[PDB]
Amino acid sequence: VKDEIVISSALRTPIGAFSGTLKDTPAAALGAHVVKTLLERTGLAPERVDEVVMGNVLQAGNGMNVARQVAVNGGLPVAVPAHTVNRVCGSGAQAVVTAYAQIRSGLSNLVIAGGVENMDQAPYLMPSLRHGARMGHTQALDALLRDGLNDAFSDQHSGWHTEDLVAKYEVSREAQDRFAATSQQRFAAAQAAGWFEGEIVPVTITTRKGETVFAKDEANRPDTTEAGLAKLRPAFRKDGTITAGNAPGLNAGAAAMIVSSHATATELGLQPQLVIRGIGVAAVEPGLFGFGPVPAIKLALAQAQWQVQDVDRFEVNEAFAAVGLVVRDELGIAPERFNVDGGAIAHGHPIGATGAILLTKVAHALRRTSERRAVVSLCIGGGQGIALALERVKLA
Amino acid sequence: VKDEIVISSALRTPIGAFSGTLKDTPAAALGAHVVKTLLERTGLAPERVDEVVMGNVLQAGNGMNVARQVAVNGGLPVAVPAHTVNRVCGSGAQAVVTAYAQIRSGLSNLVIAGGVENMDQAPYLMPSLRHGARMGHTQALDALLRDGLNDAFSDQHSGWHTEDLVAKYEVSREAQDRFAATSQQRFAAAQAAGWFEGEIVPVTITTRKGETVFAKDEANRPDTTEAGLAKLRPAFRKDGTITAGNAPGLNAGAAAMIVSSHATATELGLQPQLVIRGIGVAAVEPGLFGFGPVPAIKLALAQAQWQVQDVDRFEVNEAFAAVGLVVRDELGIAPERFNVDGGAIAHGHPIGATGAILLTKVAHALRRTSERRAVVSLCIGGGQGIALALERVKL
Amino acid sequence: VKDEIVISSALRTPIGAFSGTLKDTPAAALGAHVVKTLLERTGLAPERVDEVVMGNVLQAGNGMNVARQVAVNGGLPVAVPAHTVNRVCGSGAQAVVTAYAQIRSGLSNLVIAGGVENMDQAPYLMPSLRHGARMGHTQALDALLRDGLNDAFSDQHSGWHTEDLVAKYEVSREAQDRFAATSQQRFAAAQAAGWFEGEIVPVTITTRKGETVFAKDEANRPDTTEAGLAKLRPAFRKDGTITAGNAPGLNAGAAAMIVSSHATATELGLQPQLVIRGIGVAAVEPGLFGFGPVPAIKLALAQAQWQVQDVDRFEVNEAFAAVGLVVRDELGIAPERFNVDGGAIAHGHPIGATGAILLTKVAHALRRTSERRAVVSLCIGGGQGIALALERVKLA
Amino acid sequence: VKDEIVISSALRTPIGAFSGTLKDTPAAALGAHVVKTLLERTGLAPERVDEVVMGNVLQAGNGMNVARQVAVNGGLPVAVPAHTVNRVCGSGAQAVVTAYAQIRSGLSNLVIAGGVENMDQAPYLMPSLRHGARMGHTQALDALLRDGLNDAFSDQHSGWHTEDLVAKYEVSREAQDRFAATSQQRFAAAQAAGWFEGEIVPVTITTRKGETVFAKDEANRPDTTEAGLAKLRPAFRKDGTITAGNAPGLNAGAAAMIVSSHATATELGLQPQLVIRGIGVAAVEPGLFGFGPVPAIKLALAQAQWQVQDVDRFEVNEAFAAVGLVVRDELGIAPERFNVDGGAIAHGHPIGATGAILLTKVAHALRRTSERRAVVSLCIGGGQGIALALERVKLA
Ligand SMILES: */C=C\C#CC#C/C=C/C[C@@H](O)[C@H](O)CCCCC(=O)O
Ligand SMILES: */C=C\C#CC#C/C=C/C[C@@H](O)[C@H](O)CCCCC(=O)O
Ligand SMILES: */C=C\C#CC#C/C=C/C[C@@H](O)[C@H](O)CCCCC(=O)O
Ligand SMILES: */C=C\C#CC#C/C=C/C[C@@H](O)[C@H](O)CCCCC(=O)O
Repeated sequence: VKDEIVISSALRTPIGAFSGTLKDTPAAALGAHVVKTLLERTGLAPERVDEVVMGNVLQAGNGMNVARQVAVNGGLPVAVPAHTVNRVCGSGAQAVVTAYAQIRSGLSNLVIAGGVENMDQAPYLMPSLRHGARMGHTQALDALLRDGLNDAFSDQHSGWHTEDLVAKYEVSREAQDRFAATSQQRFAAAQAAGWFEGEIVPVTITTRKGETVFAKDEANRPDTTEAGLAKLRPAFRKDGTITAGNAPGLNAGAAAMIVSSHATATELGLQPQLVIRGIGVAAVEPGLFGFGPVPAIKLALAQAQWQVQDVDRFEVNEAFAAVGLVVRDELGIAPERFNVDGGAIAHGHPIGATGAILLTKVAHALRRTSERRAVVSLCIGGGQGIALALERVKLA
Repeated sequence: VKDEIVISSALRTPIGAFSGTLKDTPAAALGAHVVKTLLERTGLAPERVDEVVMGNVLQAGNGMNVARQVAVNGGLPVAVPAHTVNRVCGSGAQAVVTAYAQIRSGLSNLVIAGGVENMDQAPYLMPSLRHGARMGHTQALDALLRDGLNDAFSDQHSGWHTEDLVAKYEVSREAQDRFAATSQQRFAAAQAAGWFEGEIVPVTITTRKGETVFAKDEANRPDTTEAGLAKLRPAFRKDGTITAGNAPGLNAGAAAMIVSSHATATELGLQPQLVIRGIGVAAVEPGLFGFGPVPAIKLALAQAQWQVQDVDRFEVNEAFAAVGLVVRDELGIAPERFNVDGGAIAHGHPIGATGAILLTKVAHALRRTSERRAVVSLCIGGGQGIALALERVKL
Repeated sequence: VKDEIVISSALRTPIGAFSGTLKDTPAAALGAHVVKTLLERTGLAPERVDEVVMGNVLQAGNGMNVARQVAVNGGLPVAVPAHTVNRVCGSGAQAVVTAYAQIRSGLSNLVIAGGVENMDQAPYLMPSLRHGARMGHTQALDALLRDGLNDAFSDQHSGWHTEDLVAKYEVSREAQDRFAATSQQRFAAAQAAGWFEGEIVPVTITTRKGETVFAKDEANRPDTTEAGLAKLRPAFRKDGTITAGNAPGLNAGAAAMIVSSHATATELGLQPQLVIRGIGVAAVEPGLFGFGPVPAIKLALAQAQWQVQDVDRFEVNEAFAAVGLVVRDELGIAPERFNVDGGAIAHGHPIGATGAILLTKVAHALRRTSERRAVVSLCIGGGQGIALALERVKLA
Repeated sequence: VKDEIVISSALRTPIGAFSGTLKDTPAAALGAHVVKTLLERTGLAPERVDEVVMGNVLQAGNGMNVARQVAVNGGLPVAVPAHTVNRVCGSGAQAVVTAYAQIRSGLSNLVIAGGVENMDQAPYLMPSLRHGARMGHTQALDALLRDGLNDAFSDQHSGWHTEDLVAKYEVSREAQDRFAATSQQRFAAAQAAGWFEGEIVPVTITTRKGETVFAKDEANRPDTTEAGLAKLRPAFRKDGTITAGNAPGLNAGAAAMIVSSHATATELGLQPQLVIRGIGVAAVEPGLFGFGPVPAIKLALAQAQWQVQDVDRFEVNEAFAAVGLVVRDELGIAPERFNVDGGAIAHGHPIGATGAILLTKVAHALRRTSERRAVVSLCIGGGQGIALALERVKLA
């Protein structure tokens, strides 16, 4: 058990809205700020960090190796190596899985793992500029669609594919809007109660006329109602059910945490928040966007030797309200135990950071509630799912 | 021995030149072709593949998750998960290290790992197109520079930084050109002897006029001489030493291999080529581009409990001739044991595939020569190094 | 006197600000709207229009032959030919000079002449996209700079060259700012008195949420003060004097008028506004941006057999406050007779339309004041000037 | 005879192929070279040049006022004014008409008129780059299509519209290919006989390894046969008749000449080549691309008091073989008098220069053959036509 792998000091920036407060702040700078703050608050000797692993999906234009920028600009010694992982919308949780594997295999003793993303900062791409278009009009591609949200096999948006999940599982528009309004209401009430203050580190943004201290999530809509959501038009198919109100936005943020054995965390005076009891990574047909969390959660629960009913809360990414409903109802999870404090429809989905954001949220929620067992899971894009089974570590 | 981690069936495409035969073939398609060929030749049951891990540096414009495209278009079942790693010029070796860690930690039993890159296919980037340039001229950035070759902290080319390595270690232009000419001569003789045929899988490219069967490396320059290299102008600093002739090109290629325990490989009827005996990952100041292999090799050798003199061959990426000379000389390696069959100055440096290409090269060279111990190492970009200590597995 | 060449029915749109009300309305559409309104108000038989000539500088992206689009989309019969002229910032006056030449040479009897511009609608240019950039970063050029405001020989902005005019004529910063503040004051007072209502035709702009009727100039800055202008930084040279406050903006608009002999105008029931008594086109060194009006005015006055002191008002384009001061003081024009109702620093400089706008302003101002003699003149860019000497025609 | 308007010293570059020898040489540099050579060969006193007028269609990216660049870099004194005209594919002939109107109206006494174009050098346009694309892919437009070859009302290529002319006049594919093969054969034989050497001025192109002297037209295909043309696929409509072999290419070149009264040319020691006896400019429905030369020719002939049978040769631009056939057969012109030495299918169509190239060709051909009367005409784009009726002037 001393060899159990634990997460300590999980922290996140607030999440920016599209064209919002973080629109001019690169993803790697958001990560560097979290890492700098984590080092400050823990007092961890920076030389005890063996590697930095960061998730980031839209690497275009972010410069050589985002994770190395996070590490060096986060103030770690230049001797700390770093690399960037991409499992699309699961990347921030993949970074933690990568850290687990490096610790259990003996390659590292302590890793800073997390993820970063800023969708406004994703550039446009000009595939014909290197060797020429020659004659005739040519296209400039939005990288957030080409590398992040469109399926690589069909070139259709993930939301377009999710309409086929909607049809297969008969998920009504009204159920999606009810779930979305509930996510907004749960999130706003938790935010108002101060429940996210412990996990959020403020970022100071410098502008022309001055400075903004960005300290609280800004992308949520607390006035959302089922009635207002029913006014909206479908976003991905003319006859569809998915709208801008029952899907997350295009967001920016970062989160990071310390991954180590429990023995190492105790030795260094850290306070572990969660032990990783199981990991699942699964894949399905790419067109079946949204279902991957079901087999991945089953794998993670098998490794943990837990059943669904043993779990106090599930935190499953709300890539679309439809995905949350399908996963919840396929696994038979109680609605009061699913995305308890709201999810990405409210707070935003900064794709390569969201898995780390969900781990951070669970670390702090279990501390507050004294719940013992949680599962974090995300659909990937391209037909994959990732899940972690997590248990609270008591305060020593 | 059961749980030693081994590499089996390492294979690679030939390496394309800049603006060359592979210029219209995406990196993910190159990887898919190697993986399809690997599955066909080994007869490995596709359901035994637990994950595909691919290195790729210039992910811009390649579509969602290059590794998943490699896996699915390589013909693996959609149930095989996949993810893409980026440790810059070490990414293809990082994929193998990631596979090692997944197997030793129990997350996987068998992984297909490798790397892919196509520098011609890297797009240009327009940072001001989303929200507008408003007024005044604006820049379109070459992604291969912004995301691959320029340092992220200084925005200078890696070759500009390597001039400071050259100055610190007093690496003469004459020695850089001697090393580059030797790499071309060694590679040309090995290619003519057929020494790369076993590791290469041909790729058929469909063009306007018909089909080209691309079957052998095309980027080397057998016309290279030291006298010719001495005439070239410096590429990165006015009074510099690094030129287009003592640096590799901007290349395309892919390589992949099976990583598993030795017991799993024997059970499934594979023929292991190499056992991973040590892994080193190190970092230094970003400005000291090129030195990273020295500490990384020392880490890998310490894990293997080998000394430099025990190693039959070192395969260290020739990111510039100057880097090869510094690493060789600082570790005291004999020149006949350093990049024995030539290196990237001759064959090319498709950045995210090169580490997997070098592992492939060593797997086949140790089989041919019966040498026992090798080290593969690459500098990263950004001040890092990766190294693996590798031992031949008998037939 | 029957064969004298006259201007009738001069009209203009209001002038839009940069990123303002006309930002989505192409220059050719602005011209079409003026031409359609001119035809409706005059009742001119459309078959009597022999040609349409329009000035336009930033032709990039406007589609084949802007003048033909203005004519056809303005409702003229397809049998009316049309062509587009470019003498940079003098293009809208050049269109009238071209019309004069076609009528006096017998090629035409009646021409609709004017100019159009919309600086927001100027695209960016990618010179390397056709045949490729190959390797290394490449530039996307702002067409308004490449084709409109930068000198073609030096690639420096016209405002950079004007700093040498400032140094040659010892034009103080304080005098430039006084001239700019006075232009704003004169314009704001004339606008409030209703003096621009007769020349302006409103344009209705359709948007997502509805419609805007754009009916009055929007680019002026009536709360400009000399003290506020003194705080601004130089725009073109570190140690310069020209700023954003003593130069016009980047504007959009159109203007058009009928040009014919006097006999033809009377025959067709038009009411001539001005007779063209002299035309001057001159050129000087490109680096001497701003001086061209001086020799051009002298040529136009020589043709008209007038002296400077015979002229009731000069309307000289305020490309920069410094140009207005140099031209006024070199010719010895009384300040109360120079840009009497304000100029482009206040109302805007939609480059290819401005010459037609100034002719329109003078036609209406002389009608209102009963002044007899005026001169319109503009510097061009590239070291040229254009001028017309104009006399009021009494009502029939 | 005194005040008749004459053309002297007409000269042209050779015409470059698309992606050919002139691909790196701006249009304005081609014109400056012709003007410099014209001044050197005639010995004309540069102070006697009153204006430079140049046609140019694809002005995007060519810098401020192409005609002023031609004049200044051609070595004329900076005191010579200049402006650029755009009547699409008739621009180079429009520059001569503009010069005629300025001389007859008394604005000028001697003008250098011509046209320039380089289609390789036309840039791509990015309409969304100024104010952003926000989200989603966006288009980069080829300026040669947007501003030169596509109709401004339909956005279809001029060749697509010409398929309707083909259908209206029942112009068979076999006839189009016969006309195109004959144009190639006539051009190749005339070129081999040396008949274009007198009008061409060589251009020296500086390249990597050294210098190329470009001295002869390169875009023609002397091996063209009717049987080879029959194999080609239609270029503009799937069921079409127009192919890359019965249409011109995308070419580069320049041409210029001196325009003055006959008395002025004699006074200055020039040798007039042609007198302008009639000018016609006509317009028709835009969709009837290609028919415009018919009414324009009729107007020019009426001005000259000539009929078709009085004309020794017609030089009508081969915008497509179909256009040449329709114009020839509607006017009843003898086939051996229509495009006698070949036309643009063979030599190329550098759009803004072609009208000036055709005038140059006729000036030299009439001198060689002692023919007396010729007509030059071009379709415009957008449903217009321009024509000039021209008579040889004897040597003094
Ligand atoms: C791994 C994968 C995934 C995914 C996803 C998703 C979310 C899509 C929402 C996005 O399309 C949203 O509707 C955009 C609204 C932007 C509106 C604006 O321009 O402000
Ligand atoms: C991880 C890092 C790295 C690195 C490196 C490198 C190689 C650079 C060589 C490249 O600059 C080469 O000189 C380009 C020549 C291209 C010439 C052409 O346009 O054909
Ligand atoms: C023929 C020639 C000319 C000319 C001229 C001019 C005016 C230049 C003013 C322009 O540079 C102005 O300062 C631009 C301000 C725009 C600020 C914004 O982004 O809103
Ligand atoms: C004013 C008007 C007009 C016109 C016109 C025209 C000519 C079009 C020929 C062009 O479309 C040709 O097909 C282009 C071939 C280029 C092929 C290549 O890429 O090399």
